[PDB]
Amino acid sequence: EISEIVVCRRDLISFSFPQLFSRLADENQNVSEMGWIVKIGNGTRAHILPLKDAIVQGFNLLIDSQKVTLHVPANATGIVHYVQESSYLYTVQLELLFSTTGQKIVFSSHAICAPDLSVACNATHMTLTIPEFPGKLESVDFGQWSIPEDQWHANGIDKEATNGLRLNFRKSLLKTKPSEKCPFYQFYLSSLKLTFYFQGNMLSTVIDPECHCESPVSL
Amino acid sequence: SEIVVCRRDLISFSFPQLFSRLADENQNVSEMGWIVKIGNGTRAHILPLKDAIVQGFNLLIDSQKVTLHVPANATGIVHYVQESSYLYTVQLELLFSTTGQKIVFSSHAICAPDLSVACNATHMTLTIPEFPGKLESVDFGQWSIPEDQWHANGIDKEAGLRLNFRKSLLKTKPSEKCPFYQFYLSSLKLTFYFQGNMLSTVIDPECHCESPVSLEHHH
Ligand SMILES: *[C@@H]1O[C@H](CO)[C@@H](O[C@@H]2O[C@H](CO)[C@@H](O[C@@H]3O[C@H](CO[C@H]4O[C@H](CO[C@H]5O[C@H](CO)[C@@H](O)[C@H](O)[C@@H]5O)[C@@H](O)[C@H](O[C@H]5O[C@H](CO)[C@@H](O)[C@H](O)[C@@H]5O)[C@@H]4O)[C@@H](O)[C@H](O)[C@@H]3O)[C@H](O)[C@H]2NC(C)=O)[C@H](O)[C@H]1NC(C)=O
Ligand SMILES: *[C@@H]1O[C@H](CO)[C@@H](O[C@@H]2O[C@H](CO)[C@@H](O)[C@H](O)[C@H]2NC(C)=O)[C@H](O)[C@H]1NC(C)=O
Ligand SMILES: *[C@@H]1O[C@H](CO)[C@@H](O)[C@H](O)[C@H]1NC(C)=O
Ligand SMILES: *[C@@H]1O[C@H](CO)[C@@H](O)[C@H](O)[C@H]1NC(C)=O
Ligand SMILES: *[C@@H]1O[C@H](CO)[C@@H](O)[C@H](O)[C@H]1NC(C)=O
Ligand SMILES: *[C@@H]1O[C@H](CO)[C@@H](O)[C@H](O)[C@H]1NC(C)=O
Ligand SMILES: *[C@@H]1O[C@H](CO)[C@@H](O)[C@H](O)[C@H]1NC(C)=O
Repeated sequence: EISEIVVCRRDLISFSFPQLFSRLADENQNVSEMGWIVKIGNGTRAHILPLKDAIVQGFNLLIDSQKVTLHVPANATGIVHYVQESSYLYTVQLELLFSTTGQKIVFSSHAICAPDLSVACNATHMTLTIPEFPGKLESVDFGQWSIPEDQWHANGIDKEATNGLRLNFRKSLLKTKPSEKCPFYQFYLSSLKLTFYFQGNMLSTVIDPECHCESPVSL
Repeated sequence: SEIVVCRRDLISFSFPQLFSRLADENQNVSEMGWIVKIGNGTRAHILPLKDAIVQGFNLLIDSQKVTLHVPANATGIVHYVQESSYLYTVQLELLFSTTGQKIVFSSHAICAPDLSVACNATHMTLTIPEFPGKLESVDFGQWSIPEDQWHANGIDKEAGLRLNFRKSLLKTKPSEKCPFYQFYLSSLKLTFYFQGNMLSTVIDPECHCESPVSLEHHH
């Protein structure tokens, strides 16, 4: 269903599009008679940049025969930010345009990044808080298969809407790892995929939530 | 770069694939995913290719070229009739789309195949209906004669719009249509400052056929 690869990173979101019908080369930028434009956001909230200015801001465009990759700084204007109860998620609606005389090629993708979700843990459960945003959670995938809502409870997943969206996981589902940051171990999940009904489509985010200590150690 | 061919009942747009290879052998292409738009802004009439084909549009493609035939009765064409002279414009956007990628071919044609053409002893005279185009250049072949040189080169403007050409600028030929000879021009390009842009029409204006004198024969 999805062909581009979206990766949320610390300071950066990477979009990689395959060249299904385009024949663009790395040379075809910063050259006469052709131009790249980066748009982030929707409608009047959409922020438009010529590639030159975007490069100055820390964007990077990479092209080879197989794919077109755009690295987007997480503070790019047009990103929509959702903070609630110290939990943080943001969305990136990208349109990347190559234009020549009488022709345009447009790569489109809408990313959900949620590295700073608030994660609380007690004796029996891990609890994620997901800020309210246009996405409605419809599936949770630990790796093997995509668990729909009507099967969450049986598989140890419990949703609570008393405030915002709290997603609970039985401690039995959690992995353990040693840690020197939250001494001397912490529970966590690896490559948890959350899928949302987001503005009429299915869109996922991948996260590695870990329980947090009140005061962690760091030098 | 695109080729626009205006006929009475049909306008042909042929686009090169300079930076794409859409419809190459490793791809399967269908009428699905194609959209035809004719007109500007909210006057643009949008058809899926399936419906446009019903109406008499025709799309033919290979990896090197994309050709769209647009019926002259297409919804969205702007029609200009004045003083028995007829000119019309076709603002085309042709889109091929996948879920995350699209290519858009754009061209704005000015067609005047049925422009009214009158000729007398000394001049050919074209009548151009009033429309958003301001005539700025006339190109017979080699170079684009701007307004400030028209009079010197035998071109005189008269006011919707009458454009006079001294007969010295005209070619002559016999034809099965005009067995003696006729004055004419081939691939005359008129260039207009059109809504902040440059737009041209190419036309083949012809005088009525010349009349030969009777020859007496055997008696
Ligand atoms: C076939 O059709 C022709 C047009 O459809 C028609 O030509 C017109 O005929 C009338 C009546 O005979 C003439 O009327 C006379 O006009 C002059 C005006 O002087 C000049 O006008 C034009 C262009 O003027 C341009 O001037 C500035 C720069 O100076 C430009 O920016 C701008 O383009 C203006 O339009 C010019 O062509 C004239 O040319 C002269 O020289 C030739 C040489 O043989 C002559 O043939 C021509 O008749 C004229 O003498 C001239 O420089 C005015 O002073 C008079 O009092 C009179 O009113 C039009 O000028 C003439 N127009 C053109 C473009 O030729 C033909 O008459 C018609 N033929 C028949 C048989 O019906
Ligand atoms: C650990 O936290 C979870 C959720 O954050 C608590 O689970 C809920 O507890 C309330 C009562 O406090 C019940 O009404 C809900 O049905 C529980 N939901 C789930 C999914 O278990 C749990 O009680 C907390 N445990 C402790 C010891 O505080
Ligand atoms: C996005 O912008 C378009 C205008 O380009 C508007 O019609 C649409 O309602 C916007 N979507 C949202 C969710 O605001
Ligand atoms: C935005 O992020 C870039 C790196 O992605 C960084 O260099 C820059 O200082 C940041 N600007 C602000 C205002 O945070
Ligand atoms: C086109 O579709 C056919 C099925 O009708 C499939 O067998 C073939 O592999 C496709 N061609 C290419 C080049 O992918
Ligand atoms: C063409 O449409 C755009 C909106 O797509 C509008 O802003 C503009 O005014 C229109 N131009 C003309 C000449 O009507
Ligand atoms: C429009 O013109 C095309 C030919 O260019 C023809 O096939 C079609 O029937 C015409 N439509 C109408 C409504 O006359």
